[PDB]
This record gives sequence, C-alpha cells and structure tokens, in this order.
Amino acid sequence: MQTPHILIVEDELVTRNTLKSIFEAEGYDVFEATDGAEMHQILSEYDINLVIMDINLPGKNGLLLARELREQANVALMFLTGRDNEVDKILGLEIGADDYITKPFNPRELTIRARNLLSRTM
Amino acid sequence: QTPHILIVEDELVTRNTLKSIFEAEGYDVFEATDGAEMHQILSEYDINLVIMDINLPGKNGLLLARELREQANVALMFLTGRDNEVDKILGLEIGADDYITKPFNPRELTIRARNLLSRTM
Ligand code: BF4
Ligand code: BEF
Ligand code: BEF
Ligand code: BEF
Ligand SMILES: [Mg+2]
Ligand SMILES: [Mg+2]
Repeated sequence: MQTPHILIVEDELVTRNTLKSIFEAEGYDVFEATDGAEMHQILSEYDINLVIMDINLPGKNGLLLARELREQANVALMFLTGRDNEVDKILGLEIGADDYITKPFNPRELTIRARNLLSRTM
Repeated sequence: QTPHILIVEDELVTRNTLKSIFEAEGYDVFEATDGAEMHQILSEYDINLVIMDINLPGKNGLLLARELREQANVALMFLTGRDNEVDKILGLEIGADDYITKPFNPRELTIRARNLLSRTM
C-alpha cells in the first residue's frame, strides 16, 4: 500500500548511486545523506521507513549516529558497512540495528532483508 | 510476558547448546526435532520465536518454514550449517526474519533474537 522511503547514510558517491538504483529497482523512494547532519535533517523533514547506515563517515561514525537515532525513534535500521569484524557487528546489533550487512554484499540479500524488515515495521 | 522460543534442531549437542544459550537469556525453551513435533508445540503453546535448522529428519526446514509462513507471521530465524548463498537467499525469501550460519557467535544470536522479539512481541 504505502510507498517505502529509504534513507541511505553513505559517504561514497559510487556506493550511494549503486544503493539508490538497487532500491529504486524495488519501487522505493530513496533519500540520501552523506553524514549525520544531513541524516538528521532528512529524518526531521520526510517520512522514512528504513535507514541504511554506513559506519565510516565524515563527522560522527555510523554506530554513534545509530545510538542517537535509537534514543528518538524505533525506525527500521540496517548497517551496510565495510567494517567486517565481529566487534562492530555485535555493537551495531547491540545498539539496536535490526540487521548488519557487510560490503561487499549480495544485492538480493540486501533487498530481501529490507523487504522482510519493512513488512514487519510498516 | 517471558519469551517462548521453539528450537527445531535434530543434532542434540547443538540443540542442548541452544537451549542453554537461550535459558541464560531467561527465556522458556521448547524443543522439536521435526515438523510433526513443531506443529504440536505450536498448537499447544504460545511461541514467540522459532529457530529453524534446515537438515532435519523428514521435511527440511526451508519447507517447514514455508508451510509455517502460510499459517503464521511468528518471528523466525534459520540457524543452520547450510552456509551457502542459495539457501541463505531462499530462507530469507521464504520469509525468515534472519538467517544465521553455524558455527555461530552466541552473542550475535541472542542479540538478534532480542531485537526481533522487541519488534514482534
Ligand atoms: F510494500 Be512492502 F515493502 F511492504 F512489501
Ligand atoms: F564506510 Be562504511 F562503514 F563502509
Ligand atoms: F542441520 Be542444520 F541445517 F544445521
Ligand atoms: F514478515 Be511477515 F510479516 F511474516
Ligand atoms: Mg563510509
Ligand atoms: Mg540438522
């Protein structure tokens, strides 16, 4: 029924372009932030159903951005990050992300996890 | 309410370990080795999360998950030695909320279960 709105918080242009075309190929509207200030402004200004969080960002890192997000909102959240190590994965989940996916990733896996998560939260 | 976990797993050392992992979380743990036992526990008790192994005696867990999904939206995670991209993608497509491979980090497992239960309960 409702058109899903996805926010990708991701500092690399090429990765954003890829994520955008993957999610548009799902019928979603894609909002883009390169950092924490752009993220907060999109979140205060537009309906957002799912946040995809990179960790290595200019300014605050994705984990802390996630922590702040979780004090305001219970919006669906998934990390998508090149931080492919057990500690960051566990922290990201502990902080309250619904999922944690490493780059490089299978795009089908990303979109099916997003879809099941959205079905559960929208 | 205290969470009720149904673990469907036919290897008893694995299952005993899951049972103790989840009891250490304060959860009530129900156990099944196959689909007949799983369906009986689902009719008799209130189950908040199903942890589903794939290689089972009788019907495989992907098929049991598919049947389950036609009857119920219950929280579901695969936990399985099928560490391949095809089965992962299939399990998610069938509607599992997560898919976790053995060997597993028990902390990853309890935290993912906790977050999922926070959504569904
Ligand atoms: F529209 Be969907 F994302 F709920 F399937
Ligand atoms: F820069 Be992200 F954490 F991959
Ligand atoms: F037998 Be299970 F799929 F590890
Ligand atoms: F993911 Be659906 F709500 F079973
Ligand atoms: Mg980055
Ligand atoms: Mg088995």
